[PDB]
Amino acid sequence: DKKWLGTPIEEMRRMPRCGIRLPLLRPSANHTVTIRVDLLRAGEVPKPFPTHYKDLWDNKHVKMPCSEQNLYPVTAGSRWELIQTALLNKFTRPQNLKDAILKYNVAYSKKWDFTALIDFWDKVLEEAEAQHLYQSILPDMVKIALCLPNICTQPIPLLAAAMNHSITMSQEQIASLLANAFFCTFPRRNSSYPDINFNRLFEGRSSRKPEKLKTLFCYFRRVTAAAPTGLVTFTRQSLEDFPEWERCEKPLTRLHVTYEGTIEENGQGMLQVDFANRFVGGGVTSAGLVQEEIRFLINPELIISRLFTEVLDHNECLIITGTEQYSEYTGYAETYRWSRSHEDGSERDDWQRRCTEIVAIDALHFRRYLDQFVPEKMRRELNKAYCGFLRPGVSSENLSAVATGNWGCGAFGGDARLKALIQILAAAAAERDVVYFTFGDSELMRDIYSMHIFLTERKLTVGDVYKLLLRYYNEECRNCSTPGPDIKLYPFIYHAVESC
Ligand SMILES: Cn1c(=O)c2[nH]c(SCCN3CCOCC3)nc2n(C)c1=O
Repeated sequence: DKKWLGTPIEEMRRMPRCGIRLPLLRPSANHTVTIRVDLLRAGEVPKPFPTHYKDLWDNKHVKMPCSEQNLYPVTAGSRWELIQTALLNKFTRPQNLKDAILKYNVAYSKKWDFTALIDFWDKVLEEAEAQHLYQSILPDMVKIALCLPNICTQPIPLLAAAMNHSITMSQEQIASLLANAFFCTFPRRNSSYPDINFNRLFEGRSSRKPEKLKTLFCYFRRVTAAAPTGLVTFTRQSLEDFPEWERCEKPLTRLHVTYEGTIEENGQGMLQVDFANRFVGGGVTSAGLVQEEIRFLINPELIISRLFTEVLDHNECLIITGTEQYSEYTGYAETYRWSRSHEDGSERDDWQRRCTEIVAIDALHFRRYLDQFVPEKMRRELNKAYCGFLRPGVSSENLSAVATGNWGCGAFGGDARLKALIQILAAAAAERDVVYFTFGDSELMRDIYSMHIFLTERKLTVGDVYKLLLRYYNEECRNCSTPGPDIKLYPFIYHAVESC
């Protein structure tokens, strides 16, 4: 019967109700703001700041395709002029789009296959859909792409490793950048940054990529029919000092656990976990189509983090506030399908950001299952999750619940019961409640609930629980000679505590 256990999801903190009154939006040394704050108003397209395009071409900023320093061999010609000449042509067949994109990517004319784009256009779309694509949608995408210098007038700093820095930009500015990415215009991007140009979406024989392209075109149709009016903030967070887990005397926090529902639909206004790759967005611009890549497709503004976010080190995360949902879907991986357009009904905060906060935290990939019970590996996951959850200088009553699930399970080989306890401990340390979605696994729901209430009723601290994890390693894992231990973790914990 029972679809959820624990604290009712209704009793969990959410944005905007729980939120602090935001300080005045303004640029600072650690906050790049690319719009006119004095003109930011509800329901109005933000005005770029500055008024005129300013260029930086260096190792600390995005290399813009419209830079006068973006050159091609002829003597040197302007590659931005070449990109205009190429893209300002009628498309009537997918070959025409391939040929356009290759005019300014000539070194890749042999290497970039467009099979998936061709299949999408010719073999997946209805003839009327394809018509609307080349008559309306692609020309509008070209125009927003070519408007980049008037839209993205302010250099965009890279969120490099170890930087604690935020970029607040307009949804409109993202749209212009993403249209550039579609047309593969970002220079020098073809090794510690994710791919941004969309060339791999077009290549190879694929059933996933046509569905990816349906999802992205749904977005591009929307933001070219009418400019979106809000802002999005991208924050890299890198922590210097981590808890002494074994000494942590904080209590556990509340838990809601359910096998029905999704982070994105049922965790509205909560801190939504992206089960991330350390290259944020994972295989979104290529073949990947599981939880991170789906989120990045239905909220495509997340993709632009790939333009400027260096690969995450162990102590870092990326926090994205304000992305809008444009699509709905069913399935995942081989069964993923674009369903329909989604009208996002989220309220906006006082910076006109959708009240949607997503954190990219990358779990480790465990080729050997027992490796993840090694203390250094448990601490690594605790500290990553803690970095993703913690908000320095916010009171606990202003913190939404964490909406998450089986982080690093699936391809990464994580143990769901261990990872649930790790996230429960990290959340407790960050003074946040947990909303946990087991994604149809009703046994796992009961198991996590049963363990959580056992530890709470016995008033064990974060430290008490961590020590029991160390016991489990030392007694059942360390000198274990088979692929799996003799005794499972939760049974071990119950016996260890009930024995006291
Ligand atoms: C809680 N949760 C998920 O676990 C999830 N997984 C997927 S894709 C398939 C892979 N997963 C299967 C469950 O283990 C995580 C790996 N999409 C998801 N969404 C939207 C979600 O809300």
